[PDB]
Formats: sequence, C-alpha cells, structure tokens
Amino acid sequence: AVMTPAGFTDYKVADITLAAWGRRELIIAESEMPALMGLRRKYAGQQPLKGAKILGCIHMTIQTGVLIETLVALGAEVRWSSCNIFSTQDQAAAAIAAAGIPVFAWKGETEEEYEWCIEQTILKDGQPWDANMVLDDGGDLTEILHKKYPQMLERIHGITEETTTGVHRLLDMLKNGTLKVPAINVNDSVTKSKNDNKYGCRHSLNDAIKRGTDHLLSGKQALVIGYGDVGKGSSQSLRQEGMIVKVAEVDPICAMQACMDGFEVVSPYKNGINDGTEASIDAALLGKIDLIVTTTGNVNVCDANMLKALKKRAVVCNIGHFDNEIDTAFMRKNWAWEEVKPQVHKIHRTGKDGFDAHNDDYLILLAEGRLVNLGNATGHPSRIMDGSFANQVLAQIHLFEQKYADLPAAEKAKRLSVEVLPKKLDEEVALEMVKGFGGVVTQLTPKQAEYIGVSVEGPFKPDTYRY
Amino acid sequence: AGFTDYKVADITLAAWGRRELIIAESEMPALMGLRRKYAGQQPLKGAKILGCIHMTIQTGVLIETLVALGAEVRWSSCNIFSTQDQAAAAIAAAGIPVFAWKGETEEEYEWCIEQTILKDGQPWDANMVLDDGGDLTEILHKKYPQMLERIHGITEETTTGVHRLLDMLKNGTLKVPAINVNDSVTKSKNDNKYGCRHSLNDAIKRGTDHLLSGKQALVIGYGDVGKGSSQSLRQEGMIVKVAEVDPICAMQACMDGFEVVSPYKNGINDGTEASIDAALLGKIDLIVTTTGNVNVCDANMLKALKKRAVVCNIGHFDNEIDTAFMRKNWAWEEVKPQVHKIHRTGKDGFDAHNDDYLILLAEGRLVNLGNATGHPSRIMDGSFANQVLAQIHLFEQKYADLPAAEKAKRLSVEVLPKKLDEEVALEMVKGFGGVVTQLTPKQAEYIGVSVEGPFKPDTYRY
Amino acid sequence: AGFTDYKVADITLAAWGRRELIIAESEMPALMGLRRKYAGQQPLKGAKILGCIHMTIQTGVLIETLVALGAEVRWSSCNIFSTQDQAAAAIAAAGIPVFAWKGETEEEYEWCIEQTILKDGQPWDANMVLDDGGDLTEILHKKYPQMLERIHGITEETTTGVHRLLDMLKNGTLKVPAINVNDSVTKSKNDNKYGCRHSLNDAIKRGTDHLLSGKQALVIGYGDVGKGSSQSLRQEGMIVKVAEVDPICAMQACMDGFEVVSPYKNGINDGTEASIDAALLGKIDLIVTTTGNVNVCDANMLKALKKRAVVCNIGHFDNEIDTAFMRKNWAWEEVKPQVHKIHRTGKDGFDAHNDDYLILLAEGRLVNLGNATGHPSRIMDGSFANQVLAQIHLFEQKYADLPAAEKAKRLSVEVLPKKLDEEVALEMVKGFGGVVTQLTPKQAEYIGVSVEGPFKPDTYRY
Amino acid sequence: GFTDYKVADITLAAWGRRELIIAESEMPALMGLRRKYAGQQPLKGAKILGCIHMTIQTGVLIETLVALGAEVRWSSCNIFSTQDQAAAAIAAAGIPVFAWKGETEEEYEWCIEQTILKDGQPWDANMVLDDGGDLTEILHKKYPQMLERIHGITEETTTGVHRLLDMLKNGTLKVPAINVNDSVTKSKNDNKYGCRHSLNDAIKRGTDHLLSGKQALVIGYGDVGKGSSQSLRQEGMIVKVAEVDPICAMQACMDGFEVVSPYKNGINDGTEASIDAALLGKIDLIVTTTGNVNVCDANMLKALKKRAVVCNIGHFDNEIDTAFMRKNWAWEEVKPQVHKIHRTGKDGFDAHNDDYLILLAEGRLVNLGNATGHPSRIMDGSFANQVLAQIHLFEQKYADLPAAEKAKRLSVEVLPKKLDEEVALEMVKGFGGVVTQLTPKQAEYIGVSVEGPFKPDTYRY
Ligand SMILES: NC(=O)c1ccc[n+]([C@@H]2O[C@H](COP(=O)([O-])OP(=O)(O)OC[C@H]3O[C@@H](n4cnc5c(N)ncnc54)[C@H](O)[C@@H]3O)[C@@H](O)[C@H]2O)c1
Ligand SMILES: NC(=O)c1ccc[n+]([C@@H]2O[C@H](COP(=O)([O-])OP(=O)(O)OC[C@H]3O[C@@H](n4cnc5c(N)ncnc54)[C@H](O)[C@@H]3O)[C@@H](O)[C@H]2O)c1
Ligand SMILES: NC(=O)c1ccc[n+]([C@@H]2O[C@H](COP(=O)([O-])OP(=O)(O)OC[C@H]3O[C@@H](n4cnc5c(N)ncnc54)[C@H](O)[C@@H]3O)[C@@H](O)[C@H]2O)c1
Ligand SMILES: NC(=O)c1ccc[n+]([C@@H]2O[C@H](COP(=O)([O-])OP(=O)(O)OC[C@H]3O[C@@H](n4cnc5c(N)ncnc54)[C@H](O)[C@@H]3O)[C@@H](O)[C@H]2O)c1
Ligand SMILES: Nc1ncnc2[nH]cnc12
Ligand SMILES: Nc1ncnc2[nH]cnc12
Repeated sequence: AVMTPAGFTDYKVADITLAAWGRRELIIAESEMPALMGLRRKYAGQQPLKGAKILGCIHMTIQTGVLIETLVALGAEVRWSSCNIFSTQDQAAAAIAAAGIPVFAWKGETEEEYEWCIEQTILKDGQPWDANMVLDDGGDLTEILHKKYPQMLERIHGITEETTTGVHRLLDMLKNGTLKVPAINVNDSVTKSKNDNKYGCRHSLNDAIKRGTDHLLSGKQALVIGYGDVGKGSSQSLRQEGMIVKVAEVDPICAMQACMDGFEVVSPYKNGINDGTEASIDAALLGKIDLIVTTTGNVNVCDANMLKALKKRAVVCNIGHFDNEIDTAFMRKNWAWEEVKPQVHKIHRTGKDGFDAHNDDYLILLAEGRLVNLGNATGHPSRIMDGSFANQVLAQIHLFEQKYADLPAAEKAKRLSVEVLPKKLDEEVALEMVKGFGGVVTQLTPKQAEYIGVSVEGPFKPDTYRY
Repeated sequence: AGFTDYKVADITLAAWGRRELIIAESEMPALMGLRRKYAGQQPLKGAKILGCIHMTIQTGVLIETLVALGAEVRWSSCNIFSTQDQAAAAIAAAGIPVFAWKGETEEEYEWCIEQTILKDGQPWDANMVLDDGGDLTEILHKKYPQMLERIHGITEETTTGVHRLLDMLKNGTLKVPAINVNDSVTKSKNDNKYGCRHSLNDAIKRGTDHLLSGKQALVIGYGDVGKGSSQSLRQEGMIVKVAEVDPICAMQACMDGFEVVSPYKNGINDGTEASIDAALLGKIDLIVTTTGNVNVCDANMLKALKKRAVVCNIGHFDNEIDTAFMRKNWAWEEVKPQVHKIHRTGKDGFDAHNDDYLILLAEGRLVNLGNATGHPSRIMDGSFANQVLAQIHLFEQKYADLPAAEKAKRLSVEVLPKKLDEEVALEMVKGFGGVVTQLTPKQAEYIGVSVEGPFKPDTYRY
Repeated sequence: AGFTDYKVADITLAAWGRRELIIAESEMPALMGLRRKYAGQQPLKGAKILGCIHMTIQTGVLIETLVALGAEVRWSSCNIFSTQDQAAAAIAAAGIPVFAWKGETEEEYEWCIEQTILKDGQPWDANMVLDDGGDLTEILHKKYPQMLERIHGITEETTTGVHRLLDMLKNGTLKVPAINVNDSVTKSKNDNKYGCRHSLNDAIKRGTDHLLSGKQALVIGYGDVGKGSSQSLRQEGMIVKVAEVDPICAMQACMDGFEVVSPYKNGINDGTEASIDAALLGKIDLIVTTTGNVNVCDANMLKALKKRAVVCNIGHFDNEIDTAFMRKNWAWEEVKPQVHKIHRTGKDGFDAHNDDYLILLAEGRLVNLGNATGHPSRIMDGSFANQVLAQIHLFEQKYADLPAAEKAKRLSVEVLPKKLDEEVALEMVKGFGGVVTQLTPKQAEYIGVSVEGPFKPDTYRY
Repeated sequence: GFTDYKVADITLAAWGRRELIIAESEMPALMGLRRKYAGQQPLKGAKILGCIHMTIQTGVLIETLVALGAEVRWSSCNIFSTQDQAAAAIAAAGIPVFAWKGETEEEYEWCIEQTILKDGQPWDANMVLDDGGDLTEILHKKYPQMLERIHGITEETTTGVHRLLDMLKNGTLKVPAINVNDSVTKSKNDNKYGCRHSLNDAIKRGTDHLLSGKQALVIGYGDVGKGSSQSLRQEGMIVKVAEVDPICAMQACMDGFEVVSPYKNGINDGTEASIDAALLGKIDLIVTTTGNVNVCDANMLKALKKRAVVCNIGHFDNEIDTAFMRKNWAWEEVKPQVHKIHRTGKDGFDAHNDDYLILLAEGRLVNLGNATGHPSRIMDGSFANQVLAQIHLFEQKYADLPAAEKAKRLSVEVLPKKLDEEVALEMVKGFGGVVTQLTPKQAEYIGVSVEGPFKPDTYRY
C-alpha cells in the first residue's frame, strides 16, 4: 500500500477490513481477464489516459476492480460509485479504497444513499471535480450530470456506456437534442452484447437463484419474459438445469428463435392481449409457474394481475437493469413482506398488516426486484467481463484522445454522436478471449483471404454481419 | 396434355410428389399465408422468373406460390445432387417447365440452366431471376447480357451467392439490382443455422448409419452454418471441436462449450506436411466443412485423418475439400449413391477388406441435400416467404423500364425491411402454436417502438 | 453356387449388402473380437440355430459370427418391416438359409418362421434358438414341441421376449433353459436406451422430413426405451412430455427435465371420452409409445389428438396403438411405404386436401426399424456380443443331453455373469478410443474388488 | 434452561426456522410421512443417535423423527457441512445437537461423543442413523455394550454401506442395518441429481469461475460421477471422464464424454513417468467422485495446469493427496474453504505467483463444504427413506430378540420396492406430475398389480 496516500479518507465503503480478501480475489481475477490485462501490459508505458479524470458508475464488483485498476495503470484518475444498490461486493470496494482510489459503494444502499454516492464522485471537497470523462452503466450518472451539473459537461470529452438500457437513454437524448457530449455504445460490441448479455446471464442467473433459495430447479416450470440477449442467456441458465422453460416475447423474430431453440412461446395474457383486467390473465398458465424472470428493459412486464395469479410459492425475479419490470409497488402496498435473509423476501398474499409464519400462500421475491444476478450472487464471472471491460478501456482511450471538449463549436456539431467501436478492435478483444481458453485460431492463406475478399488480419465480416 | 417442356428423371413419380407437396403446404404457414393474401391481387402477373435452386419438395411449394401469384417460371436445380425426383415430377406434371434430376453430371447441370434461359431455341422473355449460389446470375452476365437489359432484379438465396453479387457490384459489372434474401433474420438465423442442425446428422445417418455419440468431430467454420452443424453433432453426443479464422466466431464457440483447434500447428497453414497437427487429425472420426471458402480440408489434412473417418461438406460448393487430390491419388469404391470409400492405399484398385479408407459423402457436394432432403419444410417456410416478398418488391419496382439516370440510382444489393422480416417470423411462430404478446401503448412508448413494430433498430443482431 | 434354400426380395442386392457388412464389421469391435478369439476353437461346431431377429446389416454380422464359430443357422426376421433387403440378400448369397424381406404380410411372416423350422418339409435337427420377442419360441412350444426335446437353450434379445419366457417359467410350460440377453448392462442400458436415442428421430425424419424443434411430443413410457426416445426428441428441440405408470420412472423423467402428464384426467383411464384430457392431446404434434403394454395410445386418444399429429410405436408389438380402430373407422392414404395419412373424416374415401388426418408410421410397428435402419452397428455390437457368448454358454451346457434329474436343476432363465458384461463393455470403450484406468493393488483392496473385476456387486444398477 | 447442545451461534435460530419452513414446502414425501404418522407415534420409545451433515434438510428430517415420537442426539458427519442456522434452529427447539461449520478433527470426534454420552454416561440409545459410518465405527470399537441394546442402523451413503458390508463379511457387525443409499429414490436421485445441482453451485460460490469453454476431468462415473459430469457439461465445460469400471466407462462414452486416464495406458505404477502430462497440463478443473483412495495423487497434482481447481465430492478427503500438498507447498487462504496451493515451495509465496492450484473445502465434500449440499426437494427422497427405515428397524426390535433369532436377522437389507415407489409418487406429485393408472387388463397384460410394484427386483432403471 505504498502508493496509497497517507491519511486517505476520500471514500465510503462497508468495511475496510475486507480489503486483503478483495485484493486476493482481484489477483485471481487478473488471471481470468487476459484481454484487459493485455491492454494493461501493452499500454501502461504509453500512459494513454494520463490527464484523464473519469467519473465511473458501474457495479462495484471484483471485475469492476480490475477495470478500475487498468484505467489507473494507464494514467487515469477516477472517482467511482456503483450503479445499483445491491450489486457491490464489499470486499472489492474495500480493496479499491485501500488502494487510494475514491469509491463510494456498499451492498445494501438505500435509494438516498445511492444518490449520495454518485454525488460524492461528482464533488471533491464540496465542489465539482474537474472531470473530463464518464464511464456509465445504465445512464444514471449521465442523467445526473445533464440535469444537475450541466456546466461540468463543458469539460467532458465523452461517455462510454456499458448496457442496453443506458444506450437507449443516450439515443433518446441524441434524438431530442439534449445529449451534450459524444458517447461510445460499448454494449453493442459483439464481445460485449453477445458475450456478457447472453453468456453472463447463463452463468449467473441460476447461480443467484440457488444462493438465494437453494431451490432445486430441475423438473419445475419457469416463465422467462423476453428473449433478447439477456432472455436468451437466462432461458439457457434455467433449461440447462432441467427446468421446463416457457418464453414470452413481443418481438416475433426473437420468438421464432425461442421456438427453434426448443421453448414453448406463451403469453401471460389470453391471445397476447394485455387489456389491464384480471380476466385477461391466463390463470391456468400462471398457476403452474414456479419461477418468473423478467429480462426486457421494459416497464411492468410482470404486473399486479400476473403476481396475483402466480402459483403459490413461486419465485419472482428480474435480471433487466431496472426494478420497474415487476410491479413491486403493488406488493408493498397490498401484501406483507417477511425477510428470509438479505435480498430474499417472502411476500404473503393473505393481506398487508401481518402474516402467519406457516402461511403457504406467498411468493419469494429476490433482490427486491433489482438485478438478481448481482443482487443475490456476484453477477457475471471475470472471464466474461474481460470482454466488456476491454471494450470499455478502448472506448475510454478513443474518446479521451479525440478531446471533444476542446473542439470549436463547429467541430463539436460534427462529432456529437453515439458510435460503436470498429470491428477490428472487437476481433482483437475476441482473439485474446479465445487464447485465454487455449483456443487456436487458424490463419487464412493469402489465396483463401482473396477468395472470400478479406485481409489475412481481418476484419473477417462486413459490418452488417449478425453472428 | 401435350406438355413436353421439361426434363425430369421419372414423370411417374408425380403423384407421390403431389402427396408430399400437400403435406409441405401444411408445414409452411408463412408461404401459404402469402398465397392466401395475394392470390386475388395477382401481384406477379406478367412476371417471368428464371429460377435456379435445389428442386426439392420445399422448392415446389415456393414455385407453386409464385405461379399462384401470377408468375410464369422456368426452373432448374442449383446442385447436381439436391433434386428430389418426386418434387421435379410433380412440378413438370403441373405444366411448369423444370429441368432437374438427382445425379446430374456437370454437363447436364449446365444444360438444365440453359433450358430455362432458352425456350424453343431463343432467349425466353424473362424479367426476373431467383437464384441460390449465383450460377444462373453468372451465366446471364457472361453469356446473355441482352436478356439482363429486360430483367428487373435478382433475388439471391444464399451466403455464397450474395458474396458473388457484392463482388460484381464492387467491380461495376452487376447489371440489375438484387435482394439479399439470405440476410433476413428469418433466413440467415433460421435456415442457415437451424436447417443445418436438423439436416446434417440426418444426412450422415442416411449415408452411413454410423453412431455419432462418443465419437470425435471437427467442424471447420462457426458462422451460421457452422453453428448449426456443430449443434447437430453435439446434440447427438459427439465430442465436437471447432476451427475458425474469425476470433469473434471462435469466442462464441468457446462460450458454447466447444474446444477451438486448428488443423495446423499454431494455426499456420504454410503448405507443408510438417504444419499439420497429425496427432489431432488422427483422432477425428468426422470432418464437416461449413465455410464458403476454398480448400479448408486440404490434401495434407486428408492424408492425416484417422482411418475410416467420414468427410463431408455443407457449404455451397465442393471446393471446400480437395476432392481433386483424392481423385488423382486414391481408389474410389461406391458404397451406394452419394457414398464413396476412398482407399488411401493407391489409385488403381483396392482390397475389398482394406482398413485404410475415408468415407466421402455426396462427392463433397452439399451433404444435407445430397444424402438427405436438405432443410425441413417448416424452416424453408421462412426462407421462401422472404423469396416471394423479394420477388414482389423487385417486380413492382420495374427497374428494367426506368431511364438510365434512374437505374444508376437504384442499382444496389439490398435486404428486405425489418417489418417484413417480423411478419414472416410471426407466421412461423403461430405455426408452432406460439403466442406473441402485444405491447401496451405505454410499453411501446417506453421502449421507443410502435405497437405493431418494428421492434428493434436495424443495427440489432439477435 | 446353386443355393436355393432362401427367400429374399432381390438377391442382386447382395454386393451392396456385402459392402455395408464390411463397414459394419469395423463398427462392431466386441463382436469381431469374439469372431477372432473363437474362430479357431469352433465352439459352435455342431450347433444348429434357429434365429428370429430383424434381418438388418447388424444381424448379418451376428449371423456370420455364429457361422464363423462353427454353427449352422436358419434365419427369419422378427418383424414384417424391419429387414434390410440388401442384408438379407448378402446372407442368402453366402449360402445361409434366410427367409426375410421388408414389407411382409402377417401370413408371410409366419411362413418365413416356418421355413427356418422345416427343412425339405421335415423339422430341421435344430438344437439352439436365438429369438427377439418370443414368436419363434412360442411357435416351437405350441406347434413343434417334439423339436424342443433336442434344443439346448434359447437366447432371448428383448424385454418383451423375456417377459414371455418368465411367464412360461412361472406356469411350468418352458421346455428348455434360456439366457436373458436383454438384461446385460451392455444390452439394456446401451441398445434399449441409446439405440432408441439414435434411431427414433432418424426414423421420423426419413418418414416425414418434419422439423421437430419447437413442436410438442408425448412419450408414453419412461423405461429404457422411453428414456432413449425422450432424449432423441429433446435433443432435437422438441418440448417433450412423458407419461408413466411407474412412479420411480416418472421421478426420473421429472429430474431429467420433462413434464410428467397423463392422457387421462387425474390419470384414470375409465374407457370414456370424458376421461381424455382433450386440451392436452389437442396440443400434441407427435406421440411415441415405448411401453411393451397394450392399448396405451387408445381410440379416444387418437380422436382427441391435434390435427396432423404423427403417431408411432417403438415398443416390440403394434398393439400399443389401437390401429384396428383406425382401420375400421378412418380412410388410409399411403404417402409412401410405411407412411400413411389416416383421415378422420370417415371411412369411405377422403378429400386429397383434407386437413383432419394423422400420420401413422410403419403401420404402428417398431418405427426405428420400420422407417429407418434400427440401431447403429456400434450399439448393436454390445447386444450381439452378448448373444454370441450366450449361445456358446448354453450350447456347451448340452441341456438336451442331460438326465432328467439334472434337467430340473438347470431349467431356468438366467443372465450372463457380470465379468462378461464388463469384458464386452471394455471392447466397446476401446472402440471409441477410450482408456480405462487400472486399479492399484492398494486401491482394489480399499474398495474390496479384484484388480481384474468385477467392479460392482450384482445389486448395482448403474 | 436447555443447555444440552453446542452450536456456533444460537442467535441464528430464527433465520434457520424461516429456512426450515421453506424446506418443509419443498419436501412433500417427508412431510407426507410426518402428517401421516405423527398421531400414531411409531417412534415413541426410539432414542436415535444421528450423525449426518447438519443442514436445513437434516433439520426437517430430525423434526420429523421427533414428531413421530423419537428422541435424538445429533452431530454432523463432516467438519465443514453444517449450516450454522440449521444447527441453531434445532438446538433452540430443545433437541441435543453438537455441530458447527469449521470443526477441527478433534472437535468432530468430541461432537459424536456428546451424542453417545449424556451426563458422562452412555445414553439409553436404541437406534442409529449414520452417513458414512463414523458413528457406527465408534460404537463398534468403543461402546459395544451400547450396541447390545440398539435395534438397527440406517445408513445413508455408499461409503457407509461398504463399511457395513465389510463388518458383515468379517463377522464384526453387531446390529442389522438398512442400506438407505440403494433405494432408487436415494441412489438415483440424491447421488446423481443432487451432485448435478450442487457441484457447479459450490465451484461458483468458491471461485466465481466461468466454467463454459474450460476443460474438466471427472474421476469416476458411478452415480456421483454421472451427476458431477452433467453439472459441468451443462455449464459448457469440455468434460473428460476417468473410470476403472468398463461398464461405467461405456456409459460415459455414449453420454458424449471422452474417456481418458491420468496414466499412460491406464497403468498407475507410482511414477512421474506414468503421468499423461500433456493431458493433465490442459485440465482446468479436476473433481474426484470415487469413494476410493488417492485417485488424485501427488504426481497428478504436480502435472496439473497452472491455476487449476481441485475438489472432491466423494465422502472422504483421502481421494486427493492433500497430505502431500501440506508437506511440500505453501497454502494461502483466499476465504474460508478456498485455498491457493503454491507449487513454488513450502516456506512462503509471492502474492502474485502464477503457479498455484485452488483447492476447495480442503478436499472435503465440496458441495456441502462450499455450498449447501443437495437441495431440499432432492433430499426429500433420501430422508423419507431414512424415516421409513427407522420405523421398520425400530418396530422389529432386534435388540430384544433371543440370540438364535438375532443370528437369523443380522443382515444389511434395502427397503422393499413398494416403499421406494410410494416415495417416488410423492416426489412426482410435488412437481405437479400426473402418474397414469393401469387398467386391469393392462396390469394383467404386463403381469403386475395396478398398485405396483411395477418392476421386478432385478430392474435397474
Ligand atoms: N443483469 C445483467 O447482468 C444484465 C446484462 C446485460 C444487460 N442487462 C439489462 O437487461 C435488459 C435487457 O437487455 P438486452 O440486451 O437483452 O436487450 P434486448 O433488446 O436484446 O432484449 C429485450 C427483449 O425484451 C423484449 N420485450 C420487451 N417488452 C416485452 C414484453 N412486454 N414482453 C415480453 N418481451 C418483451 C424485446 O422484444 C426484446 O427482445 C436491459 O435492461 C439491459 O440493460 C442486464
Ligand atoms: N447446406 C445448406 O443447406 C446451406 C445453408 C445455408 C448456407 N449454406 C452455405 O454454407 C456456407 C457458409 O454459410 P454461412 O451463412 O454460415 O456463412 P458465414 O459467413 O456466416 O460463415 C462462414 C464461416 O467460415 C469461417 N471460415 C472461413 N474460412 C475458414 C477457414 N479457412 N477455416 C475456418 N473457418 C473459416 C468464417 O470465419 C465464417 O465465420 C456458404 O457457402 C453458404 O452459401 C449452405
Ligand atoms: N424398437 C427398439 O429397437 C427396441 C429396443 C429395445 C426394446 N424394445 C421394446 O420396447 C418395449 C419397452 O422396452 P423397455 O426395455 O423400455 O421396457 P421397460 O420395462 O424398461 O419400460 C417400459 C415402461 O413402460 C411403462 N408403462 C407400462 N404401461 C404404461 C402405460 N399404460 N402408460 C405409461 N407407461 C407405461 C412401464 O412403467 C415401464 O417403465 C418392449 O416391447 C421392448 O421389447 C424396442
Ligand atoms: N457429496 C455428496 O453429496 C454425495 C452424495 C452421495 C454419495 N457421495 C459419496 O460419493 C462417493 C461415490 O458414491 P457413488 O454412489 O457414486 O458410488 P459408485 O460406486 O456408484 O461410484 C464410484 C465410481 O468410482 C469408480 N472408481 C473407483 N476407483 C476409481 C479410480 N481409481 N479411478 C476412476 N474411477 C474409479 C468406480 O468404478 C465407480 O463407478 C462415495 O464416497 C459416496 O459415499 C457423496
Ligand atoms: N460482475 C460484474 N461486474 C460489473 N458489471 C457487471 N454486470 C454484470 N455482471 C457484472
Ligand atoms: N429443402 C431445401 N429446399 C431448397 N433449398 C434448400 N436449401 C437447404 N435445404 C433446402
């Protein structure tokens, strides 16, 4: 801890005594993250982020710790918070704080504390920090800067946004003329969206359900709402455990994939028509479901009438970014909550004021409806987050080097956009991931590269390719 | 009566073909929905379509849909081994010109395409092209440019055919616009992937009746076809290894649970026998090429493969495998049609009990169509609904009638709009009995879409 | 040549059959290892075996192994649709009496068995029996009881035949000892399970070419055949439901990831239409019977099934499905051999475009053998190695030559010892390239076994 | 004023009670027996010494035995398998239990002794419930006079049954036993599917490692090895299987696994030269499943790929040569039950060394050591069998028989198939499954009764 300043107090975490444990897990995670550690080795000497001052808002996990220390190793200063009240690993936050890095994050924040933590990254010594870069996951830091600290955006060169919901929010701002700095959509790298969003939930959804309930999943009935990247991975997390999985969708193309993948496609509503009434609920279907998982990024996809119709003792959880996928407000207003342990509540449908300890008519809600993989387990594993976070590092370097905030107004207008990283970098990330598994990629011969019209070094696919 | 404008193996198979067409109509709700929707409107009235695609039962439903919508057609297969003779006979017996049989020679294959191009010794008054792989498109450009002046567009089925169109567009040699039917999601991520998942193990079983469980496979490629092929084998219990040049596709294969390997030491294909990973290839019981590229199962790989391995290709063209080396150097024993033992002991004769042979399926041609029946009707429903929609769109645009200045503005290779892709998918889902949920207006607003779609930005990869 | 003591479809298929037998030899290392180990010793010299089992390529390798070890045989198939005509031709062309073709009538089936029993109009001097399903055993006991005075034993292949032997034993009507080959682990938990995994989806694809992914299946039974059948369908992407009467087998299906359902409300089959779960059956695209029981897909079930559902049976006998009801009430339209549409609109004729029909495969007879080729050689290797060892063991015991007092002590139905089961399994493992580890002396002492094996008590269930 | 217990923290009792109430809803066969038999009190007078993992599932078992009339004194059969909230809930209910997660070996033995002795003297025990045979061995070696008054032993697990059969062969077994392990609703439920659920669970909790795409070697392919291999293959691991039994190896091949040996040609001669170093150098995870000794040995451990995970899911830790690692290599605790073992030497280690292995649960049963063992709905089958076996042996009253009758009854037996099927039926109904009833004609056709049993005793499922 020689580089940690004497007297360092610029952080807030649950328990600094967990730092040695966190450092032990960071060292393991470094060995599981070859793309990110390869960027650390390749660029540390060039210091491409020297002068960068990064506000970061993303789940304060061990994986985020390796990301933070990579940005620091490349020259950046950072101030960090989590993007969810339940997703921090307190040992990761402690290790980062013990390293002299400002971090405001603990598992089990209240909503007021969550906002306070973001504000502590924004303000240093009671005044706006001279931030010049933003790294966000979900858009909450982006929103607070645009609404409450707009003058800070005059000095910021860009935003790198991690997740589908956050990208949607950026595109709405761009369309409405309210986005003030350019952004890189990190989500839509293939080594992010088709790795993290899908395989990460495959690994971590059944993990969180087991840790929270220890329920056998084999032989039971699950309903997965959504079949995008998260819904695909979630459905596989459950099917590979032997659940009988049904899938709901509004997108007929994603529904077609679910059929061909071996799932029955059903709707909570008769004929698919959500008219707001109890009569619209397919009560026979919902009365057979043992587990419902929301994956949509949309609002109220597990609604009050579905919750009333669910089979007794069903588990309810959400793995989309925000908890408004499930009408938990209805359950707080009408039913009695019994905490089993942190992030596991029985919700007794017998009434609001009390409950019988042996009542059989309850639901189990995980993580109070917040992202369940991070809330009840540890989110995605290091070797998957390697892809997402190598993209984050490259996106930070790119936007920082472009220096948007220094441009004249005429140049700024030409560069105010939301872009993705070029395919060549997506491929280079992927190659490091494959080498991490010991995989061996074949090199095209010159004749073969000519035959298919590509360079031997790639890129290997047109930009239209969907993988 | 009096209809002779066709060439098939056996016209007497027509009644059988018609029975299977009627079954296939029940398996193809998107395509049959287009028949019902557009029959009275006759949107293809006046269309004269040169068609070149595998003359299967599924293609028969496509042909009769085009005809029911008003078109005239003249048809050939795009592969020497892919025709189902009962399908060809049923089409010929319906009065539709078709020149196709299973087991054509290369010369007969070319003659069949020419019989679609020429009627009564003169260029037919064609105005539309439907192609799978680009062979008919190439012949028109090289040999019949004057016909292309009167053709409104090409609708191209498959990855390799689209690649050939883009080369022509790049070189300024493409003469008419095209729709890339391959890259509809209800084509590429249905047909190319799940179709091969269904039909690869099918063709191997029909050709060899080999147990696949417990044996080692190497799949060359992990694009859409390689993904579906690897699953076809893994779901049977094979231990599947995957080779790739694209590291993103290789990453997917690792995450999907496959070991990623190369036939060459350190992935370097330097042409020498020393570069071959002989220990790896000596353990492989089955190799499948899926790339659309050239010579990805080469002579040195074939020399190194384990005795009695099966060799096949599911890409469009047989040059994925160096079959020419095998014809020059090794003795071929036909087991039955489209199944050959290749004896590595020499070129002139073999011991009937020799143990050192490979089994090649379909002489290296597309194995699912050559040794089985290709993709099933319910999957081809997606591909062929897109084909019908693409034919309607290009025919209505009437490119051949536009002034030169407008042609220059419209000469391109495009995909169908996402809204149409979604409408095809919805009929496919309904066919399974699936129930798609309707967004409320507030939910549609929340995610920025209309309640009727499209539901995803054009950048979305699914 | 000049051999005429046979009846097959087409003797000219013999060369093709021999090509496939030579391939099959390379896929059957346990059976060919017995052929090698014992050919010099001639342990079946003097044996005269009546054989009744599906006349497939795999059975041909079994027949030629028995002959190579010294036996004479006379052979028939145990099912009207299971013969591979090229296999029958090759065996006949080798000078071996075989009476078998694909597509026998029931009368021809019985005639073929009688042609093995009789030689030149008189009972052959048979002294051994190999049976699959018990039909030959039954005919001998009822119609030719004097022949059993010379027969040393019966080796019975399958679950249904063993049940028939045990019923005779319980009733005191069994006249010679038997080996239950079915219940070797390398038979029951290899052939019955994994063989159906390989061949059920194979037969459905060849008969219909239907996409299976995404569709609903109901498998009746979850014994060894039901377990393998359920996997055959699930691995293709079917949504599989399982019915069972045995709660332990049902518990396995639940844990294996299947929903357990009954065709009858609350599981009570009272014979009324009101007892049918019409909502369940109206959603089923495919039903497969696997039970060895009677009328498990009954008339009321057939009436309630979803339009265009496929109906098939993979148990030994066709009475699992009430096909008699369908012959009496509904109109049958042959699509192609072993594939019938059964039109529920009535008995006298049908509309060619009628949508209210079911598709029955193999007329309800064993579907993997009827519509495909049954189990693959590498699986049948285990079953047929056990058959050869069982024939050697009973032939050497010479039961028919014993004094009546020693006959009483040896009249039983027994299984082969576990040591032989293990030795068969070892050859199967080596065929995949698998490497079995050898216990150290201290480890063998620790778990209480010999380094040689057997490794498990006889109670062990695997 | 109840003090006859020792647990980590009695204040965890309310949490444990909340989890027991959930578990009751997941255990329909066991709770069905509790409801059926509580009024008849079939275990009134039974005094059961119990030694089995003190989990929430075992808590539901204990409370069922008590509800049926039994008194019990309880310990865990493993130093790391107790869930402290379950032990607290049982002690708070007034039931003697001596168990905590993280016992030393000395404490483990003291805990079993506290069940045997009450107030310094042998308790008036008359029944034994054991998992692995440790309590059974102590009674036979040290308290034979207590066995004179004990009616029987109900033994949970494969290893314990083997030890019983050894005693029976040697003529040293003193009371009859029921082999609970070999009910189909135990062996082919718990041993297989329980490990499928809980092996990947424990590896994720210990390491948070991605498993997809990586290489695993599973030693053994019996029931535990079958379930373990599936636990990893369903996560996307590339799984290789080792076996000494060719029949189990045949199953692994047909199940889609490559069957390999750690030793060249399978010959384990004790030397480094016998190790397939190329194979072991590719393995990211090794799992032992055998019930045998030293199946992941020192030379295998030296040859394993850097950073590989090593764990055991068989009953005893001697499947892995952890003693070699303690003697030669430096151990760095990551967190409880997770250790990095640095192959650079014994004295110390560099915190950033790359040449280490990760050992879970110090080689003890990993599913219980690093997670919570099998889930309630699977343990339902095992523990309903245990309850039935206790009732059966207690009713037979072997200890009160004349010497001549004892000699006739001294055996190790399984429960009848009819009971196995009735347990299975409650399990199926718990999933909402509907079993079909045979018609009289169908029952006649296949030669069974409509009510079962449905299979001969030889049937293997
Ligand atoms: N928990 C995690 O670790 C994690 C990881 C990545 C992303 N996410 C979040 O998960 C959410 C989903 O992300 P994604 O990448 O899968 O997005 P996506 O757009 O690929 O998929 C969302 C899907 O929801 C479907 N949908 C929308 N409304 C629906 C409704 N009412 N009923 C049924 N289906 C409906 C859409 O058709 C779409 O296919 C986002 O909030 C994203 O930020 C979470
Ligand atoms: N048989 C069928 O029914 C069928 C169906 C659809 C398409 N196709 C054909 O299959 C081929 C593949 O189509 P696709 O849609 O999968 O294309 P694709 O572009 O999605 O996939 C081809 C893959 O091959 C890989 N590749 C190229 N050269 C390689 C090499 N030397 N070694 C290893 N991998 C290599 C590429 O990186 C790519 O990922 C095309 O010829 C297409 O027309 C056949
Ligand atoms: N086609 C093949 O290649 C093949 C291979 C082996 C055996 N078989 C035959 O298949 C049949 C089954 O053999 P098996 O070895 O699986 O026998 P098995 O005893 O293991 O299984 C049959 C199962 O059917 C169940 N069952 C009985 N009646 C039922 C009913 N009314 N509803 C639901 N389930 C019911 C039983 O409980 C049992 O579990 C036999 O006729 C056997 O000879 C066929
Ligand atoms: N952790 C759990 O929750 C749990 C559950 C049930 C049983 N168990 C324990 O797990 C162990 C295994 O039990 P089981 O029921 O699977 O027993 P089993 O007899 O069914 O299987 C053990 C297997 O190990 C194989 N084997 C033995 N020595 C070997 C060697 N040197 N190399 C490779 N394979 C070898 C045997 O051939 C056998 O197939 C026992 O100790 C049992 O008590 C643990
Ligand atoms: N482990 C993790 N760390 C950070 N962000 C995540 N998103 C999903 N899993 C995550
Ligand atoms: N059945 C089929 N018909 C036409 N084209 C195909 N391409 C792949 N399968 C096909």
